[PDB]
Amino acid sequence: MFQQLSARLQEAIGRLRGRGRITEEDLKATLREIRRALMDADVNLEVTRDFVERVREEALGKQVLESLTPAEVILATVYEALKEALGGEARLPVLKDRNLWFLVGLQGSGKTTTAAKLALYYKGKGRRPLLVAADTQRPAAREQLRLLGEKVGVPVLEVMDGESPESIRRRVEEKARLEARDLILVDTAGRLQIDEPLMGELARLKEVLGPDEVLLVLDAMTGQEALSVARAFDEKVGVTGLVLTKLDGDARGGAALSARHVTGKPIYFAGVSEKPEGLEPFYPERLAGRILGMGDVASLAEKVRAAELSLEDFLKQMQNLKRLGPFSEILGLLPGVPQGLKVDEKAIKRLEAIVLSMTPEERKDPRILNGSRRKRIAKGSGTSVQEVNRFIKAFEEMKALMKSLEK
Repeated sequence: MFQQLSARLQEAIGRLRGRGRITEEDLKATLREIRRALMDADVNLEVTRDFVERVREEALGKQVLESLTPAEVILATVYEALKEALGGEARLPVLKDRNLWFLVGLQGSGKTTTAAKLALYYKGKGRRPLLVAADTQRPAAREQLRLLGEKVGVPVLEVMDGESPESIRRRVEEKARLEARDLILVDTAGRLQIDEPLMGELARLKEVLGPDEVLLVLDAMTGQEALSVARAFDEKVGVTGLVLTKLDGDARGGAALSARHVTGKPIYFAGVSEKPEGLEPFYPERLAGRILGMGDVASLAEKVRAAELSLEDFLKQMQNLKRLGPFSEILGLLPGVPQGLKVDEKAIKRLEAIVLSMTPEERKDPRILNGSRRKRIAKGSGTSVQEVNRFIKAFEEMKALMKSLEK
């Protein structure tokens, strides 16, 4: 699981194996080693920060510097550390006599699939699920859920072209009553970007339908970008939990390890394969062990492994720079004011958002951008037509510089 981070925590735990009692200066290195592993895995900072500190702390209190098997103490420690960062105990939305959940996320995060696989899971534990295809614009989207429901053996209510939230409220809560369905899984609409109109319609649908839980589905392969999307949706709809998919395709895990601290919401289910049974209830203890090598199962990749710019890129390089701390020394040459921290966390999020509301094609070539677009983008994101146009120019220029310095 998370091969990079996994391999590295192990090299570190391992080097202490068979050495006998170690010295403090040895433990001080093992801690650095771990800190590196997390920082290179994109694990958030106060998370990495706290991870290490919780280790050094729990370790000493376990008589590390005086134990005969120091290695097995770091292992027991790094384990509980991971457990914590991942939520501690396995949680699962609490059930009732009547349940109505919302399934929100971007298009291509496995939302529609999850709906079905989630319906299938609970059916297997008694509940009488009802799936609702709530995208009033895309008939093709609804049809996909329809067939997924036929396969898992669950009923499906398809809304209608242009149906109003109140009409749906009725139709839905009427069919679940008559047919005795205690778990309603509503697959909202999903697109490749965050756009105001829909995020507004979704907000309203919630207001009207009154969901008991709102599960946000995030593709783990998208790294940090997943944590920005979490922010977009809680900020505008209200998420009650997470579902991390394509979790077997993430090599870092920085997103999953930081999701709890950064978003505050828990992880309920996580996909660990593309098999239907692949969507299993998330357990921190399991993921913890696996990361450290216990009870893990090799993944398709883990097996194959044992045998010009882009706006997306630009944003990321800034993200990676901020993370490498301040460059006091490089700034020691230029008499420019110390602490070029005009780049405060909050100033990057404005950009992280600008990109999120941009069309996928517009990110490939911001040039195509016209005025009517920036207007749009600026609205969806929560910024000014200026910040947007500015941000873009900053890119265009860096693109040309980046390009020139090649020839």
